[PDB]
Amino acid sequence: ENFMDIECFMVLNPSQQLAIAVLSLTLGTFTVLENLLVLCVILHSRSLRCRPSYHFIGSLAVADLLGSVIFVYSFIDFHVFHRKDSRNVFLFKLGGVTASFTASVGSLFLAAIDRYISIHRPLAYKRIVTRPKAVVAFCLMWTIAIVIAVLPLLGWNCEKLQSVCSDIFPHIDETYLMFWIGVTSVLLLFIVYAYMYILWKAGIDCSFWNESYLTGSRDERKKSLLSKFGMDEGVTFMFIGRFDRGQKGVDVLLKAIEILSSKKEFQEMRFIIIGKGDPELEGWARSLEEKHGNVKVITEMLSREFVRELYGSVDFVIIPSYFEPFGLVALEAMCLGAIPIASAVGGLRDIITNETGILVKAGDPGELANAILKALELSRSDLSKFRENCKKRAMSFSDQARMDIRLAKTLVLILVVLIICWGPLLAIMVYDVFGKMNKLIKTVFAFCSMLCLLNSTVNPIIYALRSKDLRHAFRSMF
Ligand SMILES: C[C@H](NC(=O)C(C)(C)Oc1ccc(C(F)(F)F)cn1)[C@@H](Cc1ccc(Cl)cc1)c1cccc(C#N)c1
Repeated sequence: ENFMDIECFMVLNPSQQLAIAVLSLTLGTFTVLENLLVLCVILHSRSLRCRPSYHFIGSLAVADLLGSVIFVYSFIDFHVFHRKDSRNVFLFKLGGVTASFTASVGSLFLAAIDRYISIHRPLAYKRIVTRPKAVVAFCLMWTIAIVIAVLPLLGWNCEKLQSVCSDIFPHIDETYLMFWIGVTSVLLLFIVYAYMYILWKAGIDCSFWNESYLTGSRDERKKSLLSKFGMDEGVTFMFIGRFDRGQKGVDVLLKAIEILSSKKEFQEMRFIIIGKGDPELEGWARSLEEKHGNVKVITEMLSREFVRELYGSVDFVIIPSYFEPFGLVALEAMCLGAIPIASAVGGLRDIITNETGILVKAGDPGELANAILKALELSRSDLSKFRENCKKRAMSFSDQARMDIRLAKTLVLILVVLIICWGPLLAIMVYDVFGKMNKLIKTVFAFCSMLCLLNSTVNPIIYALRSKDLRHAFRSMF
């Protein structure tokens, strides 16, 4: 019942032991060293240590140290001095490794929130994820992890319970594992949805959402567009988005157009409503079209390059959202000098300032209907400054997001590697508890074990490869 006995898992040559013993210490010590080094680096760096976005690195590196140091201690403690492990020492050793894995998952979860918020709320992030808060998140996350890991030492082992002990690990209760694997498994799933959501929905293409693809005068482009829809020249508001309830507020906008409809000012305005969803709001929106010929609806799926021609041409872009994950429409629109009239939600709060657009109360056709009116009076002066102000700000945001989406991808990589190393092993462990174990499989377990250590090796290296800032902070020493 000794920890890290490869021998209950397979019989070895003296050669293979020799080989393994050498790959083990040399790798183990190596992996201990580089993860120390990672720590000694971020802790000497003012920049790194107490920046929230890089807090997971410090957390992974104690996570990788915890397991690697326990690998190498346990190995020495067994194979060199031949001390043998009591229940509680064994359990403390295993508690060390689970704790490390939990904390790894803990760190990617807390990082994944850090990334969402950094892109969801680019300004407000800096006051939402603050240094003291960041630390308290990590401490809690670590104490939970440590707490879950010590449970077997307080009696949730199979010994103090007398319940079926696992085939795989001595001194431990099988369904305690299931708890521990399940917590971590589901939490992995949410971390993956999370990162995926961020990566499919976040940011824009600054190579494509760019004024420079358009030739001419805005006026000329506007007039040409407007005649393509057989309307005369007139202030042109665009909506593009899902037709739906309580999400992208085309229902709010269709209310606002009926408010204005009677006004004299309305005949001065032009509405281009683009999108699809509810058959009802389409029915409604189509009726407003056949009612007024200064309204124009498009459910026909539209060319992205045309949507850029639109952003390039219309005066205002109307974003009546109840919810806006990453404010893409706004950012694209403004990049091309469309001034945004938008609900004051998510990042729209951070993005639109008083010198770049108009904000309203979500859900309110009256606050919108007036916005539009203020926007039609605003358009009696010149809007060049506004569209210019819009362009840069959006650029700034677009870039910041490109940075923060990069740090996100690093963490996806770190995740993918982490699922890869540990994925097989937990599958096997679940497989072990449930069902029946083999004696081949028992070996590919022991083999897969080492990928736990391997993961701890490669994490420091991709920090190194993937973040200049880590790299530069390390050169600050020598
Ligand atoms: C490599 C360890 N595997 C084993 O102890 C078993 C499963 C007996 O197989 C082996 C396989 C190889 C070795 C050897 F000789 F290379 F060190 C020792 N044991 C594994 C055991 C393990 C325990 C708990 C979890 Cl959740 C995962 C793996 C472990 C031990 C200590 C630190 C880390 C890390 N990072 C990983």
